[PDB]
Formats: sequence, C-alpha cells, structure tokens
Amino acid sequence: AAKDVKFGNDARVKMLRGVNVLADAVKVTLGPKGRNVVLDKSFGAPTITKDGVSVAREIELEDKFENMGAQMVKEVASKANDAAGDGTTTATVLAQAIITEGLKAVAAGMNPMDLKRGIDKAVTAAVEELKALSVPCSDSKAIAQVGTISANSDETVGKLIAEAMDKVGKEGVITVEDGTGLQDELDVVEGMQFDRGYLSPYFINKPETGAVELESPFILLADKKISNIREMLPVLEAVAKAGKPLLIIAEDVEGEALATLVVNTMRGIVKVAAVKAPGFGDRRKAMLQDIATLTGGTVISEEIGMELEKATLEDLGQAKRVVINKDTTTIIDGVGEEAAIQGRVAQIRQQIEEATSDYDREKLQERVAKLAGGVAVIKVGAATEVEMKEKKARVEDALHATRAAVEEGVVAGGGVALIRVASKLADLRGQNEDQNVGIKVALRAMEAPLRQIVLNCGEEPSVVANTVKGGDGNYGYNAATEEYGNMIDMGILDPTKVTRSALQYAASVAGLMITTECMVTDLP
Amino acid sequence: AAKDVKFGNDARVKMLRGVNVLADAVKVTLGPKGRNVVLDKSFGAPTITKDGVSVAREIELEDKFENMGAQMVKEVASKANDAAGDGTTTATVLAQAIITEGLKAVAAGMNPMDLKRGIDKAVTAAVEELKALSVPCSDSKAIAQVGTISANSDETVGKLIAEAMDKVGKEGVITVEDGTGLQDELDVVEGMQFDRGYLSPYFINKPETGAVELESPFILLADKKISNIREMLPVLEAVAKAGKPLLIIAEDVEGEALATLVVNTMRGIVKVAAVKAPGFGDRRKAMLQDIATLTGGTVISEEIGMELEKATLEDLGQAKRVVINKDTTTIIDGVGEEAAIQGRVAQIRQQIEEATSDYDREKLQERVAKLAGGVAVIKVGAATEVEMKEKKARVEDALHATRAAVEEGVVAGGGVALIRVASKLADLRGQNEDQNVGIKVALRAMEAPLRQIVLNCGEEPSVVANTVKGGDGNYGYNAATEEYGNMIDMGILDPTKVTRSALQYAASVAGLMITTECMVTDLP
Amino acid sequence: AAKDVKFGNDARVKMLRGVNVLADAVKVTLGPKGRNVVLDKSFGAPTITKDGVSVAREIELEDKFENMGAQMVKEVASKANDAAGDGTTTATVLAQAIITEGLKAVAAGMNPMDLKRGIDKAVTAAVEELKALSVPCSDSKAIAQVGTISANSDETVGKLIAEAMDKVGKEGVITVEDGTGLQDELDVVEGMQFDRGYLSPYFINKPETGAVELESPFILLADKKISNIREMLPVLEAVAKAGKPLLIIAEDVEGEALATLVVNTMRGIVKVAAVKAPGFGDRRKAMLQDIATLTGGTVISEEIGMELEKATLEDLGQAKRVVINKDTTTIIDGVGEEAAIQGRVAQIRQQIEEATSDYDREKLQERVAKLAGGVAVIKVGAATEVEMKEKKARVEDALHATRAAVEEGVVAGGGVALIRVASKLADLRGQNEDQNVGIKVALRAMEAPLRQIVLNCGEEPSVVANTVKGGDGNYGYNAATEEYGNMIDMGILDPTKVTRSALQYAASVAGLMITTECMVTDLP
Ligand SMILES: Nc1ncnc2c1ncn2[C@H]1O[C@H](COP(=O)(O)OP(=O)(O)O)[C@@H](O)[C@H]1O
Ligand SMILES: Nc1ncnc2c1ncn2[C@H]1O[C@H](COP(=O)(O)OP(=O)(O)O)[C@@H](O)[C@H]1O
Ligand SMILES: Nc1ncnc2c1ncn2[C@H]1O[C@H](COP(=O)(O)OP(=O)(O)O)[C@@H](O)[C@H]1O
Ligand SMILES: [Mg+2]
Ligand SMILES: [Mg+2]
Ligand SMILES: [Mg+2]
Repeated sequence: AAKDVKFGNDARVKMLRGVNVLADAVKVTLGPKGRNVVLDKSFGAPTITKDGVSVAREIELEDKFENMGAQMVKEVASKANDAAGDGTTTATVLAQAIITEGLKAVAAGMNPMDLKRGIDKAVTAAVEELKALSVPCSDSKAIAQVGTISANSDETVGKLIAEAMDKVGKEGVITVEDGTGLQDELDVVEGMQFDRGYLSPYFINKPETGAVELESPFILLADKKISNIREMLPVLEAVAKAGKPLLIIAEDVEGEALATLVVNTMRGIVKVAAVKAPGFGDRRKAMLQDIATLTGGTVISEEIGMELEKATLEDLGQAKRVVINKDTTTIIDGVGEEAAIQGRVAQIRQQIEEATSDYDREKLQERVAKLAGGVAVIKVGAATEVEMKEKKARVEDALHATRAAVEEGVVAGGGVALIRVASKLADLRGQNEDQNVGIKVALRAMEAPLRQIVLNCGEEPSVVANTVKGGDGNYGYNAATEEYGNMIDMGILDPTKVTRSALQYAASVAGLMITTECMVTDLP
Repeated sequence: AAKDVKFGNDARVKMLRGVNVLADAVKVTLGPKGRNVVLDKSFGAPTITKDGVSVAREIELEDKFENMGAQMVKEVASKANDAAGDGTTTATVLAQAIITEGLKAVAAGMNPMDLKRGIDKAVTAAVEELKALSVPCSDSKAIAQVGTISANSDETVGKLIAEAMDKVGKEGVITVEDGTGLQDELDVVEGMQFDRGYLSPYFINKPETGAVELESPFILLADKKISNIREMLPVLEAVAKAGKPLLIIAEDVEGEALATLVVNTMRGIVKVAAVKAPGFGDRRKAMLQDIATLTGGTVISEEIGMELEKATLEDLGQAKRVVINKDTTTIIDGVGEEAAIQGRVAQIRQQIEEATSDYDREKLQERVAKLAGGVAVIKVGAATEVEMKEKKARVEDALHATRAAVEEGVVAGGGVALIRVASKLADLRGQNEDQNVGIKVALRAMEAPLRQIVLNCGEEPSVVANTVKGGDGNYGYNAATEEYGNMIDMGILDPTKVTRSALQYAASVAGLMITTECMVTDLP
Repeated sequence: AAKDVKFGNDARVKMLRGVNVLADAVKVTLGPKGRNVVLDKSFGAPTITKDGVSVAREIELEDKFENMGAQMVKEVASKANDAAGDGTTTATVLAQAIITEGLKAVAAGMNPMDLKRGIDKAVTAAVEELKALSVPCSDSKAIAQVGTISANSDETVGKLIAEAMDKVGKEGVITVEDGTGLQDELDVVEGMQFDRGYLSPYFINKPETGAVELESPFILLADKKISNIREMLPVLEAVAKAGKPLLIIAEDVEGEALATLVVNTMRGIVKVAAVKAPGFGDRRKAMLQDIATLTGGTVISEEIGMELEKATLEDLGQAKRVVINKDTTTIIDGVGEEAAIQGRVAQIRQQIEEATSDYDREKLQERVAKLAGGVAVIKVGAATEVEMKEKKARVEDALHATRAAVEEGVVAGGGVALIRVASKLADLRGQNEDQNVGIKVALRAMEAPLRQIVLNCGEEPSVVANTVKGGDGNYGYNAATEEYGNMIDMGILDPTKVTRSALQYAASVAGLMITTECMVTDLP
C-alpha cells in the first residue's frame, strides 16, 4: 500500500482539525442546555442522543490525516465509558483543550516530551486534590441528586433509582429494560429467583394464578439428566409418606417423569412440581451449590459421589414457599445456616475481587444479589422507540453515576471542582521551563468544562469563569437557573470517580498526541 | 465510512425539508375531499391509497440529511398505526406543525429542551381534557357513524360493520377478506368452528350437501397419532351398541382407520366421521382443552394419564349436531357446564390481560370468539384488484375505529375536539418563558388538522378556523357539505383513542427533533 | 431507494401521457379496419396480433412517472380478458376517454372523489339498461354471427364454431389446437374418452386399424398398483368362462400381467386389453367413480373395502364397444342407470357452482363433457406459424364470445348499444354539481368506441356519431360496408357480458386514477 507521509506543523494541523470535528459534535451535548445529535443509522431510523461516547464512535473523516486525529481522541471518550457511564463528554472537552494548548506550545518550540511530563505531573497532583475535595455520598437525598444531574436533570429518574438503590442494598444489582407503559415502574425481586419455568402446564395447582404455589416445599437440587422415576422411586415414596410438597430442579426430563407426576399430583397422591436448571455448563453447577447452601440442602450428584436414589429426606433442602410460572421461578426464605450462607457470599466475594472478566464478575454480582441482596429492574417508559432509546441511555448513566458516587464520594458539579483543584496547584513547578509550561496547559484546560457548559447556556464563558474562579468553595454557576450559588446546596453534584477518570484519560492520550512529529497514512 | 457533519441552522434546515416532503404527500390525503397517492410498486401495478402510513413507509429522499428528517417523522405515523388503524395522517400533520413552530422558536434562541418540556406539559393536560370531552359510544347508530367517517364517508361499510359488531358480541372478532362479488357480504360463523375437513370423501352421509351431518354426536378429542383401530376397538364397540354418531378429532390417521370406518359407515354398522386436529404444537393442545370444556368431554390422552382404549362413553363429549366439509368443521351447542365454560373464558381472559405478544393475544381472542362469541368475515367487493385493495384498507380502518370508539368513547370530528381542548388550556403556564413558548407551539399545532381538511376542501383555512374557534361545544365545519353545524348531530365523530394517540406520538418525536443541534450522516 | 415525488397537475400530466402511449397502440387495433401490432419477442420472431390485452402487457415506458399511468390502465384490459376473451380493446378505449375527460374536470377544480361517485352512479344505471337492451342469443345463425364478428369478420370461423356449438351441447367443451392442414377442421369426440393408450402393442386385435376393438366388453376399474395376476386369477377365470372381452384400467402393470395376457390373448384362450389410468392422484380417483357410474360398474378397491380378487362378474361395469390406440382410449355407450348418471352430473354441478378454482372448474367441465356432453377440438390452419398464432387468437376470442352470447344475450354491435344506453341515462342527476359533471364524463366516454372504429375506417367520427345518435334502436354504421343500417339485421352483434364488463372495469380503474394528487416513484 503506497504511504503518503507529512511532517511537523503540516501533520499537526490536519490532526488538530480531525480532533476539532469530533470535539465539536460532542461539545454541543455538554451541559443541561446541551442539545442532541441525530446520528444516522443507515439500516433504520436515525438515533437522537446526548451521549458523547455514542457520537464519538460514529464520526470518522474522509481526509485520512484528519481521521487519524479523530480516531485517537475517540479513545479518551471510549475508556471513560468503560470506567463509568458518565464523563465521556467532559473527557473529550478536557482532551481537546490540552491538545490545542499543547500544540501552540510545541509551535513555540517547547520540547513536546517535556510538556508531556509537566502535564502528567500536574494531573497526578490534581487527582490527589480531588480526593481531598471529595466528601462521601450515601444519603438517598444525595444519591437521588447525583442520579438527577446524571439524567439531564430528570427528578423522577433520580428519585426512582434512589428507592431501588435503597431496596436492593449494596450487594444488590439494578437493571433497566424497555417498559411499554409511558411511566417508569421499578420492580424488586425478593430472594433467589432463576428465570426457568414449570416443565408441565398440568403442574399448576393455582389455575387463576396460572402458577404453582408449593407451601413448605422440600427441594431437590439434582445432578445430570434424569428420565428414570424408574430409579428415583424410594426417595419419592419417602416424600409421599412425609406429605410436604417437593420441587425438582434438574437438567433433562421426559414424560416418563411428567405424566407420572401428573398421575400423582392431579389425582392427589403426591404434591410435586419440576423446573429446568438455569443457563448451561459448569456455571449452572456453581450456581446449584449456592442454592444448596441457601436451602440447607445438597447438590445431590453421582459425579460428586452419591447414588441419587440413596438420598434421605434430610439430604434435601427446604424453604418457606415457592411460586413458578412459564418464565419464572421464585424461592422464599431458606432453611440454610446464616453463617454458611454469609461464608459462601464471602467465598464468592474472593472470586469477585479476583475476577479477571468484569462481565463474569457481573454474573457473580447477580449471584451475590440472588444469595443475599435483591435484583431490581427499571422499566424505562416512552411513547415511541425514538424516545425509549434516549430515555434508557439517560437512566443507564444515572445508574452508573449513583454507583460511582457511593464508592468514591462526590465533588461540586458544573466544573467548579476542576476550577478549584487547578487554583490549588498553581505553584506546582516542573524541573525545566517546558515542564512548567506543560503544568500551565493542564491547569488552563481544567477550566474548559465550565466554559463549554456556559457557552451552551449562551452566557459569556470568560465572564462566568472569572466569577467562579474569584469565588471559593463550591460557589458555581447553576446553568439551568442561570444563577451563582453553592453547588452542593443547589443539588449539582458530580461523582469523584467520573471527574478523576476524565482528567486521567484525557491527559494520557493528549500528552502522546502533542509529541507527534510525523504521520504515516495510506495515499488517498 | 467517511462521515459528513452539519451543525446548527444548516442541519435543521435540511431536516425540516425532509419532514416537509413526507408531510406534503400525507397531507393531500387528509380530509374527505383528500385525494389518493399512487405509490409505485416496482414488481407489479402501482397502488392507489388514501392511507398515510402506507405513503410514509414508501418515501425516502436521496439527500442524506433530508432523509434523516423524513425517517424520524415516519415513526409518528407508524406507531399511530400500531396503536389504532386510523390517526396515521392526522398524527403526521400535527407533528409537522409542532416541528415547524418549534424550529422557528429555536431560531429565536429559545432553549430547545425547555420548549420540549413545555410542549410535553401542554400535551399531558390536553389528553386529560380529551377524556373529559369524550362521551361513550355503543349505540349501533353511533358505531356505524364512526365506521362511516373512518371509511371516507362510506355509509354501507359502517352499516355492515355495525351489524357484524352486533352479531359477534364484545368477545367476537370481525375480519375482512377479498370477496369477488362486487357487493360486500358479511358471514357470521356460529359456535366453535375449526378450519379442518373430513379425512375421507367416503365419510359424506349427505352427498348433495357434500358434507357429513352427524345429529346428536358424541365427540372424541384424542391425543397423539392414532392408526390403531387395532387398539381403540372396545371404545368403538360401546359406541356401535349405543347408536349415536361419533366424531374423531386426532393428529395422524391411516387407511387402517379410514377403510375400516368406510366398511362400518357405508354398510351401516356404525355412524362415524373423522377430521384432522387444527394447526400444530402445544397451541393445538391448549385449543383441544377449550373444546373438551365446551363439549362436556375430555382431552383423552396417554401423556395426561389415560390409556385411550380404557375410555368410557361418559368420558367423551357430546353436542347437538356437526357438519364437516373438505375445508370446514362446525360444532353446534355443547353439553359442557356453563360456569365451567365461563370459567375457562375467564381463565383465558387472565392469559389475554397478561399477553406479552399481541398477535398471540389475537389468537387468544379467536379462541375467546369460538368459545363464547362469534367470528365474522366481511367480503370486500370490487370490480378490479386496484379497487379491492383501496376498498379493503378503508374497511380495515373502519374495523379499528369502531373497536376504539367502544373502548374509550367518541369526540367531535373534523379537528374541532383538538381546537376546543387547545382553547381550554390557554392559561396553562410553564416554569420559564421558553416553557411558556413551548406550550403555545403545541396549542397552535392542535388547530392544524382542521386547517388542512379545509385546505383540501378549497375553502380558506384561517377564516373557517376563526369561525370554529369562535363557536363552542361541537360546532364545526362539515367538510363534505361545506356547512357549519354540531358535529355529533351531523354524524362526524372521531374515536377518543385515535385523537389522543395522535397528539402523544406527534409530541414525543417532534419534541426530540427540535432539540437536534448536529446531524452526522454518510458522505454522499 | 431514493424516491422522487411530483404533485398535482405535473403528476397528472405524466400519468395521462403514459395512458396515451398504451391507449394509442391498442386503439389502432379497434374496429374491423383496425390494423395489427408487431410486438417484438426478443427470443424469436416478432408476433403480429390484433389482440389488445397482448399489446397492453407488452408496453412499459422508461419514464417512471409515465410508466405508472401505463401499468394502471394495463389492469382494465387484463381483467376484461379474465372476464371474457373479447372486450380488452374496447375497455381500454372507454378507460382512456373517462381519464381524459375526468382529468380536464379535475383541472377545472371539480372535486375528484365527487366525480368518481358520479361516474359510478352512471355506470350502475347503464349496466341495468344494457340488460334491458339485451335480447337472448341461441339461434345457431346468431351464434355464428357473434363468432364471425369476434373473429374480425371471418365467416368460416363463426360457421364452424356454431356446428361444434351444436354437436357438444351446453355441457360440452370446445377447444382449439394448431392443425398443420391449411383449412380448419373440427373433430367432436363421442362419449367418455381418456387420453391413455394400450400398454402392449401385442394387445392390438385389429392390426390394419392399429387399434384394439373389444365388442361387448366388461370393464374393470381397479384401485392401486397391480402386478399380481398371481392374486387376481379367480376373477380372470370367471371372465374366460363368460367369453365377453375385458378391459383393465389400472395404475401400474408389469410384464407379469402383459406377457400372461399375450399368452392368453394371442393364442385365443381369453380376450383382454389393458390401459394406464389417466393423470395422477385423487383427481384420477374422482374420475374413476364417474366411469363406474357410467359403465354400471364399481371402483373396485381395497382402500374402499373390497379384496380385488373377491370381485364377481356383476361387480364390474359393461358397455357397447371400446377402441384403444397408443395415445387414445374411447368407450361407447354405458350400462349405467341414466338417473344415477344424471345424479352424478348434478352432484358434479354442485362442485361446479361451488368451484373456487376456475381452472379446476374447467377440468370439472371436461369431466361433465365426458360424462354427458362432448369434447370438440378445432384445428386452426395456416401456412406459417406467424399466421397460425394470429389465426388461433381470433378463433379463441370467437369461442369466448359465443359462450358469453348464449349466457347473457346479445346487444347491437359497433358501439351503438353504448350510444343508446348513454342517451337513455341523460337526465340521471347526482347529489352535487361535481357528481352531475361525473355522470356527463361517463356518458361522453360511452360514445368513444363508435368514434374510434369510424376513425380507423377513415370516415369522420363526429359526423357518423351524430347520425347514429340521431338514429334510434339498432341503427348504426356498418364499418366494413361504410353504410348505416339496423345492426341486428346486418349481423353486427356484440355479447352483453363483454360490453357490460368493459364499462364496469374501465370505470373502476379510471375513477381511482382521476383522484390521484401525488405520485411517488424511484428516482431515475
Ligand atoms: N444546572 C447545572 N449546572 C452546571 N452543570 C450541570 C448542571 N446540571 C448538570 N450539569 C452537568 O454539566 C456536566 C454534565 O456533562 P454531560 O453533558 O451530562 O455529559 P458527561 O457527564 O458525560 O460529561 C457536568 O459538569 C454536570 O454537572
Ligand atoms: N365531513 C367531514 N368533516 C370534517 N372532517 C371529516 C369529515 N368526514 C371525515 N372527516 C375526517 O377528517 C379526518 C380524517 O382523517 P383521514 O384523512 O381519514 O386519515 P386519518 O384518520 O388517519 O388521520 C378526521 O378529522 C375525520 O373527521
Ligand atoms: N362492420 C362492423 N361495424 C362496426 N364494428 C364492428 C364491425 N365488425 C366488427 N366490429 C367490432 O368493432 C368492435 C370490436 O372490437 P375489436 O377490435 O374486435 O376488439 P375487442 O372486442 O376486444 O374490443 C366491436 O364494437 C365490434 O362490433
Ligand atoms: Mg454525563
Ligand atoms: Mg383515518
Ligand atoms: Mg374483440
């Protein structure tokens, strides 16, 4: 492939122009007054979104040299999204400013690497000052406020997420799904629920409910595929004599069991119901042990050393009450020893802290929530699918912000936290004059989010920036009410993790970009 | 893919131009005087239709930026069609007006999101006022009038649908099909009819009829595939002694049965006929239970715990009289206990209210109609297929409008309902001046359907709008007779659900569209 | 696909231009003096035809907007062909006139839908007046005259079809095939003939004839595949003792039978021949029952309850005399009970009147003709294949016209019937002035066929139209002799069904076309 090369300022000019095209589209979204971008999906209706990471992945430029600049700043937004749902737009705005100021310094002949070292020195110091500025958030009032700000000032979204925050507990997982009702509704599942349904419609003992309710059940957690009632019988006889209902969890079941079960249940000899084991593989096995510990029961298994037919009635688990639908299994309140259950939750927590796949760790979190916490799903409600998608993105970002707020605390919102940290690090000096110039580039860039929110509002950014810089503590401009007040008091709060992540990601990519002296790309 | 980006007014201009191209084609159809659009089907003759949703899906523009605007307003018409058959054109006209007025306000510098909040505040209030304005419709005179208006003023269509409305009852389902006779004919099926036919032509006991009529039959509702008369015999012997005819419903049947049955029937030993079970799968099983409850009989099944050959004569169902053709099975008046049948209809109604697939819910409605209501099919009649298609769309829309009218009542038609609700919500004020401007945009847009119907008539829209706005109650312009009168008295009625749905869908998509500040699309 | 849209007059102009291109090609053919169109078949020689439906399917225009108009008027000719073979050109001429007059009225600002209602009101009234004008045709003199006019004034074609009309009877079916002899010849098959031939050349008992003639045969109509003489023997022994010849009709036959049959027949022990059962499937079974009823015999079948070998000599059918060739089977005059045969013909007639597939109904008509009527084939004769094709189309149209004439009577030909009906409906008035204008458009269009026939002759259309309109009854212009006289007396007769069908089809498509206000089609 023939390669066209460009050098020095000419290369840096096209690279900056590409950064400007990406930054401009993301910049319009920044702020409560920020508008939305209609990204075009060719196979379908265009999508209207205020999410910066969404816009970033979409843009690429036909000028190859400009595209290289755009692709490199796409990274800061993408990693910010990986860290936390919010901060993707603010990271891009900070990165754009560091690149613009840095390129001007490189043009003055300042050594690019020395400026990079200076920028990094300032960022490391700033992150520490953000931790000092941070004050912890766990008040549900504060949790709602971080959610509301994260949802483009939607009070209802923050209010609902705080309640779901409340009900699930810390181990709990909150999820969002499309709900066709135009109002949002929150449902919190109680106890261990697996998404599997009764094998036979005949099993239903409550037809109006359409569900099988077994009060006081014993529970068999079985290994393997079991289509021999033929072999399982003496266990079954003992249960029939005992007279408590039974649940069978198992992997593969014929009519050999189900018709025999209908013969027994529907004519009132025995009281039984049966469900398919969740998911597949060794993940189903690991899960079955969690159920066994909860139910005061056993994973009853040939491959772990029991003939299944040898099982005694004490070898099974027990619990209060179960309800099963065609999609749903719920289990109320286990016989299992509380310290054993807490031990398994902690033993799982060791797996959670060691977990090398975050997505696998989420599944572990779902297992933590079934075992001790709760699962909450928020039904995002909108008249049209256009509205549903933008609504869900705002609710998802609120979910991520609330989690970040609890973990590492909260800082003043609207960019006043970055302004205050920059003022406190003004005397920070690097080893050489280029490092000193680099430190200044980072501090000036930190004022950029406040300026852009004010620009979107339409007020003069510099005049407002001067008033906020002149002010102290959390004094800041409320963009929505166009007034100056304490941000914490006015409810404008940003999670510390998202602000710290935005600075670190922007500085790393921007610092490398200023050092570029040659660009090599395919000839047009 | 190289992406070309546009910003601010330039982006909004092309987006509005795309909305205008779609809106203009749908607008011509609005009103009784509205003409028809010849959409071109490349594989076949072009289609002449007055249906807005049909036109909307068809249009796309080669200008990529304009196409994005057109695709987004296609949604309001498409969702309106999903909600109810009618309202697809009115929703587009309302949406076009809100976008045009909103874009002008955004040009004045009004904050786009604040206008969106104001528009939403007005719409929520307007929907409540439409419910107050709504008066219930169930008079067959009124049901015919909503059908007639929904069929471009076809009196015969409304008249026929009211009768079919009458005969089926509320649980009943009405369907439309092409009928080659040039006059429309309605046929109402009575009782449970499944579309399956006699397995053997030899079964016919009434050759001139070409159908098997069994008077006083017993009915076997069988499980599984049964090609062993070989095994079924002792049941069959008991019936032969009893001397009432029998029907066999079953899944798979050889000549092992049919020739033996011909040997018995055609030489007068026994009196029998046999049909194939309807559809396939577990849906056939769920259906067979409904037949069993109706016939005072049983789903006789190995897999639900009976050897089939053990069945007694009391274990079967019974009914008055059956008739079977090569396509058709009809069953007259069952032995089943009325409260058991009503219970199963209610138990099914629980499934209906829980039903997550609407299309599956329709099949449940067909099962409700076979069990307690009726099924009516309207044979749309036209000289040519060009005429048949436009005729059927008008009859289909009338079917949807009549159902909507019964459920949520009726409002004045011709746009006077939207004009009256807008007048009653004039003092509604939002939190800030942009929200106040947003409320006004929605109220002005509500006058748009009346204006467009008058424009299609050719009378001056503003002069008529002023007279209707000056008037009160249901006073409105009868477009067909070019006169002003009470709409309810003149028979111009619109279902409340369709008017409310049009406003809500238009407001949601339009409100998002005004907020757009940047558009990203593939380079031409 | 990018869509280019056009509106109002601009759209109507291109649509009319497309109608004009199609209409012009079909118009030249109208009239006895009308010339022929050389449609080009790319894979082969071009085809010279005077048939309008043939020309219509061929034409399409490269201008997309013009093509949409052409495709829509293709429908009126195509449906006219489906109704009856003739009337395809006259329907196009009537449709073109209604569209031209209607578009001019829409240009004057007349409401398009109101004109459509007026046109429809006039057409409904005109169809009733055509029924009053109609006088029944069944005289073979009149039947020949409708055939002659339908064959571009070919006296021989009408004369031959009247004789074939005569011989077959009403239940009879007449067919046309290419005959290489340059003179047309008619052959009428007598009685039941199926197109199957002797299985063995050795069966021939009359070698000079090349056919097997069995005088006084018994007939076995067998079920299934039978290659066991091995099993069939005791029946065969009884026949050999009886000494009347036998025919075997059956599905699949080895040399196991045929060599054994040659051993018996060719050495004079037994007298037998054997043929393959016609077609395939259950249609062959339904047909075999018709043969059984005719022959005073039985479908002898295991699957309908007889072991085949149990059959007695009375269980078979009998008839006068059979002749079989390698292609042909003929059966002369059955033993079957006449009221049973008439009953089966009537029982079949119930199937005929119920018949949902017209093409399947034709096969039922062939079965009606074999059972009670006759089958006649006309061998179209021409020197070249170019001539054969045009000759056959003219003979086919004559066949369709003669059938239409007998069913719904005859009206004056040359367009004078449409002129007279239009004069009688002049005072018909619609509800509003646009409906009145619509009625006038239809009446003026009805004069169009007469004008176009006169234009093709070369005489002034308006001068002749005035003389015919001034005249009364059947007074009309004989185009061939360029004279004015009573049409019935001069032999110019048109079937009422074809004239009524042409008006109805033209009005429906034309009425929709005038209402078009926007056209949407793919960008060139
Ligand atoms: N009234 C407000 N005052 C100032 N800024 C606000 C206000 N409300 C929300 N914000 C937000 O403005 C910034 C939010 O950025 P945003 O546009 O939501 O995308 P992202 O969080 O991904 O960067 C944050 O500084 C946050 O404070
Ligand atoms: N004579 C009439 N007066 C005013 N409007 C009428 C009259 N008859 C029917 N309409 C209709 O005009 C509008 C019907 O819109 P329409 O063109 O049928 O498509 P859609 O219902 O999908 O919006 C409704 O306001 C309805 O009232
Ligand atoms: N001598 C005649 N006088 C007037 N018209 C004639 C004469 N002979 C045949 N015609 C025919 O002219 C019209 C025949 O139309 P034709 O060209 O055969 O195609 P099509 O029947 O499909 O419309 C009919 O009105 C018929 O009467
Ligand atoms: Mg954010
Ligand atoms: Mg409508
Ligand atoms: Mg003709």
